[PDB]
Amino acid sequence: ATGRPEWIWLALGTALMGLGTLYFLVKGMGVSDPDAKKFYAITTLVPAIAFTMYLSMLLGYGLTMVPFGGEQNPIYWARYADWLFTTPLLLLDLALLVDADQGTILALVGADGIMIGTGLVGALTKVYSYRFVWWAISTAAMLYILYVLFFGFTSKAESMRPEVASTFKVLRNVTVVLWSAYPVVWLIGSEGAGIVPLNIETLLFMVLDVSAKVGFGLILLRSRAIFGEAE
Ligand SMILES: CCCCCCCC/C=C/CCCCCCCC(=O)OC[C@H](O)CO
Ligand SMILES: CCCCCCCC/C=C\CCCCCCCC(=O)OC[C@H](O)CO
Ligand SMILES: CCCCCCCC/C=C\CCCCCCCC(=O)OC[C@H](O)CO
Ligand SMILES: CCCCCCCC/C=C\CCCCCCCC(=O)OC[C@H](O)CO
Ligand SMILES: CCCCCCCC/C=C\CCCCCCCC(=O)OC[C@H](O)CO
Ligand SMILES: *C/C=C(C)/C=C/C=C(C)/C=C/C1=C(C)CCCC1(C)C
Repeated sequence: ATGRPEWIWLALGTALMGLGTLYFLVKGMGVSDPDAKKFYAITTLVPAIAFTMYLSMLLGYGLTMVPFGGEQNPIYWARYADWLFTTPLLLLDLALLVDADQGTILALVGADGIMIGTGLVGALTKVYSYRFVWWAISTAAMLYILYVLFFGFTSKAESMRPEVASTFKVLRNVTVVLWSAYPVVWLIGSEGAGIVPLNIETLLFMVLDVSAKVGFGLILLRSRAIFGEAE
């Protein structure tokens, strides 16, 4: 375990996702409003899944070796198992906040599945040049998601309760900045061109993951937007 220099960031990531899960679980105890219950359930599940997949990486289960470029390269495949389930949940929190129509939700979740699934194929591909073909397809799926969040969701939020509009705008901006960083880290890190070493890459994804999951949830669950309007 300690024989891998990145273990300290995996240990810190496990601890922070675990503590985040417990805080949201205790906070949501006794919430009775049905609309608020939905946001607490979605938002508490996100760090609980990431906790399990950080632990699997720390203990060494979620790592495999992929030959390319005449080397055996360590690839943490557990990240994609986490993101397959947690990235659609985070998009569902945003879509429920703006009362998105069912067709737009399906479009978003399906494009997200394509983004993560092609990321995994690129991560496990043994022909070096083809890894970047899958990266480009996955990045095109991400750009579709960001387009909808700006030119679909913003338009509808603006016609809703003012607290819904202001909380959506903030969460939208957090999401666009943080999600856009992931394809860059992958391209310069050990899965791509190999310029940044694996221990620094693991630090960068841990800062991004905690911010995009526990930071995002702290903003959302402190807002009055998740409660129905009631006397
Ligand atoms: C909100 C409060 C928390 C704030 C925390 C945010 C920091 C995020 C981490 C960033 C990158 C820093 C990576 C550390 C730099 C190591 C690079 C290096 O030193 O490599 C040298 C090499 O030996 C010769 O080139
Ligand atoms: C050190 C601590 C480690 C971290 C803990 C280990 C995580 C794995 C265990 C359990 C799943 C617990 C339940 C996860 C689902 C929570 C959903 C929820 O909060 O629902 C609220 C809603 O209001 C209800 O109707
Ligand atoms: C609303 C939807 C909520 C969805 C909640 C789902 C949470 C699932 C969490 C965790 C375990 C993931 C386990 C992944 C198992 C992969 C095992 C495997 O195939 O390993 C192959 C081989 O043995 C070695 O490489
Ligand atoms: C493996 C990747 C896929 C599984 C990962 C799990 C992610 C979340 C699940 C589903 C999105 C499907 C559409 C769900 C949108 C329904 C929300 C809605 O429109 O409202 C309906 C409600 O009945 C009004 O009262
Ligand atoms: C809209 C927000 C999301 C946008 C996300 C898409 C961004 C794509 C950016 C850049 C490609 C730059 C490629 C630079 C890679 C060259 C690396 C190389 O081979 O150089 C060797 C190294 O520099 C010797 O030390
Ligand atoms: C909880 C973790 C989050 C919000 C992770 C988000 C991950 C992405 C937006 C990843 C995107 C990628 C690409 C667009 C292309 C290359 C590979 C990926 C999967 C890193």
